[PDB]
Amino acid sequence: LKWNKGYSLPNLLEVTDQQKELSQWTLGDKVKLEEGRFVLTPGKNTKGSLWLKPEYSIKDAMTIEWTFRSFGFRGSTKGGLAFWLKQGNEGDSTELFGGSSKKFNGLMILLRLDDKLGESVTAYLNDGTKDLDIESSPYFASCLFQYQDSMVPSTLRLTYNPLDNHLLKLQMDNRVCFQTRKVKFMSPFRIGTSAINDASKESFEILKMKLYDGVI
Repeated sequence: LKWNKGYSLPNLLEVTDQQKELSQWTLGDKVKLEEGRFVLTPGKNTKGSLWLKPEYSIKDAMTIEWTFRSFGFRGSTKGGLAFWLKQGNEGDSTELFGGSSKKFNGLMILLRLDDKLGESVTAYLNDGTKDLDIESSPYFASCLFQYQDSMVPSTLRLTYNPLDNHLLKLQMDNRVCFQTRKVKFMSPFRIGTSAINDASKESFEILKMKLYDGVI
């Protein structure tokens, strides 16, 4: 019924000791906690990431909820915000939305201005044996979704139940974006988010993150 504190962000507003309360998280590149939320991309042409340090081992089912926003810029850009669920064998690199090597094993859910859909969520699967090329390489699922330049946060909710033959549901603001059974590897995996902006200074921000050891 309750969230796994070990694989969640603490209440960020209530954070008094950054070191202790975030000890399970790796802050990558330019990410900074400012006035109750993480700003992934606080400056012009910056990147930033939040990754859970411990790998997660699903028991029966799992729910991840990220609360995020993009503030300060509406217009054309190559920048975007990614949410990750990826198997091990690291070797760092941030070429893919401040978060990964073009070559990876797992799921990348991207909020960006897609050249053809516009503002959207697009979901990508890679198996570790290829270079994901955002233009060529296909997404397996998507929805149109307005995120640019809003103070009002959005919630991405990923539910996954291996016991229901790997049903994965992605909701945005409690509205279904997609459901699928094509994502199956979830063995332990790493959970995180990353973003990159450009000179227009889009501010990609994380306000909350909870993992639950079940479907809600």
